[PDB]
Amino acid sequence: KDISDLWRILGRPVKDGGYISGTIIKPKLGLRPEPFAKAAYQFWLGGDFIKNDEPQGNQVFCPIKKVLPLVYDSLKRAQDETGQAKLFSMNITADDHYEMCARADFALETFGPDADKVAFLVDGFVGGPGMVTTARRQYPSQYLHYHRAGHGMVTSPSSK
Amino acid sequence: QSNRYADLSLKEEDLIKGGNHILVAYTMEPAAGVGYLEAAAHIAAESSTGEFTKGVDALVYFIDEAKGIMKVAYPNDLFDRNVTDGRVMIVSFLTLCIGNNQGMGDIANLQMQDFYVPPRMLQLFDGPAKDISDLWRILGRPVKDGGYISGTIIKPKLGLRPEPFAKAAYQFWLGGDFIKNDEPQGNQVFCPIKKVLPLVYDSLKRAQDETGQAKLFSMNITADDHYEMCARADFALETFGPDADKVAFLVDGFVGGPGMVTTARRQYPSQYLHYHRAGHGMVTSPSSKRGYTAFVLAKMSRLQGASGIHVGTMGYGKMEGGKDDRIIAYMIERDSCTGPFYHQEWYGMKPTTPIISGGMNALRLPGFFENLGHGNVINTAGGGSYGHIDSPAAGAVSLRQAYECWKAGADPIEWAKEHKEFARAFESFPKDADKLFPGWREKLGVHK
Amino acid sequence: QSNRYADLSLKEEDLIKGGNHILVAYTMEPAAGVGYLEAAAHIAAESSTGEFTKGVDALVYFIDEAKGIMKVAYPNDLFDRNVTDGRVMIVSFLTLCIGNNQGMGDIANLQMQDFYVPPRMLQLFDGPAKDISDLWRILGRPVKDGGYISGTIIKPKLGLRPEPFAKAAYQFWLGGDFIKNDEPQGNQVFCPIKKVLPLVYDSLKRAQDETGQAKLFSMNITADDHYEMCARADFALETFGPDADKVAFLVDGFVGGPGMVTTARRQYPSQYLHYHRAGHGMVTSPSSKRGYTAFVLAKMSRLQGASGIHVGTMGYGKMEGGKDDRIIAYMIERDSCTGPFYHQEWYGMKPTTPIISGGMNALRLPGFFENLGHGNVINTAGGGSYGHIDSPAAGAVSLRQAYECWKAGADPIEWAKEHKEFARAFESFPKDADKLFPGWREKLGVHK
Ligand SMILES: [Mg+2]
Ligand SMILES: [Mg+2]
Ligand SMILES: [Mg+2]
Ligand SMILES: [Mg+2]
Ligand SMILES: [Mg+2]
Ligand SMILES: [Mg+2]
Repeated sequence: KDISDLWRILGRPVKDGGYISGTIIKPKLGLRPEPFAKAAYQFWLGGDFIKNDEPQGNQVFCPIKKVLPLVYDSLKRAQDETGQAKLFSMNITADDHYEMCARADFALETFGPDADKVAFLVDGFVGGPGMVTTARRQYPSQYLHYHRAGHGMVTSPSSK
Repeated sequence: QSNRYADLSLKEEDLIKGGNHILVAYTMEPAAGVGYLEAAAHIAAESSTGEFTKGVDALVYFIDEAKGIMKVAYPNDLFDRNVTDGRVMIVSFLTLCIGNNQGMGDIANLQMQDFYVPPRMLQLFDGPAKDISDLWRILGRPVKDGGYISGTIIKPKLGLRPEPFAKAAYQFWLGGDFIKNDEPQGNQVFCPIKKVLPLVYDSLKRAQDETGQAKLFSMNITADDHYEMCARADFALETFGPDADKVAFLVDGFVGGPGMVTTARRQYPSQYLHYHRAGHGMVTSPSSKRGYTAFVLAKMSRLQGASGIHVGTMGYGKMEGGKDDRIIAYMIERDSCTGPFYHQEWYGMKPTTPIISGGMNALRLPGFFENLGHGNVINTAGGGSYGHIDSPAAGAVSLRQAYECWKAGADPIEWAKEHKEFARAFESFPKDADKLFPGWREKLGVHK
Repeated sequence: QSNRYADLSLKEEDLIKGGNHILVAYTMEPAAGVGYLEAAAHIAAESSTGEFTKGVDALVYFIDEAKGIMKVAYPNDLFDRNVTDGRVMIVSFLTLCIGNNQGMGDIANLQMQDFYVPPRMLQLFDGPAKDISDLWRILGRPVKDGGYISGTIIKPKLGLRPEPFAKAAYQFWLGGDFIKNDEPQGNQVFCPIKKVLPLVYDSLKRAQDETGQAKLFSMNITADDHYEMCARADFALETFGPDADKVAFLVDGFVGGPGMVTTARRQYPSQYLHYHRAGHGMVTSPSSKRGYTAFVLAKMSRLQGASGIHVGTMGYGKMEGGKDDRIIAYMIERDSCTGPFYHQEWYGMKPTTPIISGGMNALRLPGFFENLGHGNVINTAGGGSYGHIDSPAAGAVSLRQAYECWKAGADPIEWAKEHKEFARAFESFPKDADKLFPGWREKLGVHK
């Protein structure tokens, strides 16, 4: 998958479809499910693309089973009111391959008729090639979002 | 029913611009004593809903009683969606648009000629994951307009034992690119998969090492049981090991159904998916007034995710086909094309390869290419290869030389004077040679 | 080709006794200028092998040019076998016997009318794992000749939201046994499976508790993706919990293909498998000379492992069907039966249920039962139920009373005098009442 697939969803030219506006919800960690979903709705009234912060997943103060259905409600509501398609990039990073697949499966099931609009975020540098390939090979039809958190430990200009 | 399920004043332009309907154009003849509109309206009802329900009613928006045409608008929400991933399914399209309406007592006949898929529905189909450019890449040819891929089926098509089958494969690959199983050959007791497939791989390696060119094999994994299909696929890829990317999966998609096509497409997306349409003639024949056409079948296959599909020889060989079938190729390979009734934008969906088979040879190809406008095809020529007087390999070469001839805009008779295999094809198919190139014997210095 | 692929001196009796061939009988018409035998022989070649190879050649053993009949013997070894478990596959039967031969240029038309399966091939087909006796058992009726199972489809067939759909189910189940999804209804956005199915189960429980009788539900699990089918099936069984054995799985087997049927059959053998033949008319229509007949389709479904399959109303309703279609029911339900061309022994293979749908009501049933010879059927009567003047439940009761009437050999007019629902069916379908039972108004004391 590539950006043209996102352009297509957004109703923009699949060639040179241009700028895709997005954000991370603030604060990046700590918001409860309802506050998080409300913020997502508010942004989507104007923007295209929302992604989890890199560490945001299934913390006890914001469980995936609670927040994700609320986020989808926000996506549906924003789509209905704006008449424009919206995109969500969910973090499925996890040590266990089957944990990744559990989050991915639940996400697609939750978003139902809009499941093609769910991108999968993977912390690929810190997570390693195993996690990237898990998303790529088990869910090739979902846009794969590589987050490079940690990379600076070797990619920094000061690094040799 | 006419009042509810028909609105002949709707503008097709608006229905298309709206993007809220799949449109379908049929040929239709009502039973004796049945009015044309009441028949069309009844079909629309039986093909949809039989106060909220009115919003998803299928609507007849056009009829031409004189020409026997009817067009129906199907609201997108009618079509089934996966609970797993929300994607639409072709079986739902078939069920609604060409299911029960094929058995209605007040309808003499009904056949789908064309359909329009709006942007959102298109976004929710799988589409192909591989295409001919992936094969060109392997073969070391341009990923854009890489051109003709020579191929064949081993002869006899069924009955060869493992060692004989593998030897024939080796011999062809010395000259050609592409070999495929015949549509019914799989794991018959006289040629078990576990025996023949490792031998076929040995032949592929030997041919690759000796020619210095990559080779391709399309294996039949068609089976009732999903897990049988996966068993064959897994074994094939393991067997071919470092060359496993060169294995295409052949599926008898018409008789096998959408279930089998999707099994290959979704479980092995990184393998070229070869749709074989064996059986299709039972509804696509020119004499048929039921089901759907070859064009409709091919367009559906692209949505299903076929990397390539058989489209016939377009009147330049045997079987039932004509020169106008080139539109079938255009619809599946182009990003923008106009069918018999609907213009279709594909919005970057990968192209499905037109696969040519059934009575072609080096002499017929120039005319075929001229009609089509290009040679970006896979041609599994059984007769064109084994029919060559010298060898199956020479036959494969003659086919490739025929493409190079046409591409260069050269004279076939003069091209033959500097290409032995091509020249020998004249003597291999003298009846075709006399028709297409009268006087060739004198010009090429061949016996009377 | 005639010399190799035809032996018209072979005795069919020997071919059957040998048990080494699947025999197939076709209607066939050759193209203009083509001899009948050369056409038949060519079909045999294209449908098989195209010194060892000769042993697996398909052979034309009979032709009748005047009647346009041909019969072919297919050696058993031609047919594909699972590497996983050695079983044969119906898709192989279709590929060989009705695949490429449907698109041959020298053949005007070709349709399968009947086929014979020898003992060993029969042993290697799945066959059904469940049948009507399993439903009779649940309903507390005799597992032998348990008789008529009343059913329906909810109306409208598509468009109802979850709560409305479930309420309609409850209302019908107060009088009837069996409800099924319409062939295209699944997980549309206006009636998601996760929403409606739990509500349907509540209705089933409520109806069971109030009537003290068990109820049955047939859910559509048709889908392109094998794992989507399994997702729907798993969710359905979990939802119905302690009543999960009462869930049948409906598969659109004709448009869906053998892959989908086998997914249900092999992954959920303990659930009654309901084969819906939507789309079949594109080849089975009386006007069709291609593909195969309804009889052939039904006989195949039994081998595939369908617990039941739609067979139509046999001329006692709408659509395309006739009284002679009762042979279709006989072939799938009996252990020993003679088709149009071949006698078949089933050697204890479970029977596939003839499922009746399309224009039946309480008044038409007595004639239908008389023609068939029994009422061991599932009847999903849409019109017969909702068409009842009182209620869908009353309609279901009237249908059951019609069977009890016929079974008792009673007079329908007199039977009505002691069965209110049945009597009210006369007023519900007055046009049928006038035809079938003239003078009923006077006898039943009904208004003019
Ligand atoms: Mg961040
Ligand atoms: Mg550096
Ligand atoms: Mg073939
Ligand atoms: Mg036609
Ligand atoms: Mg129906
Ligand atoms: Mg016929």
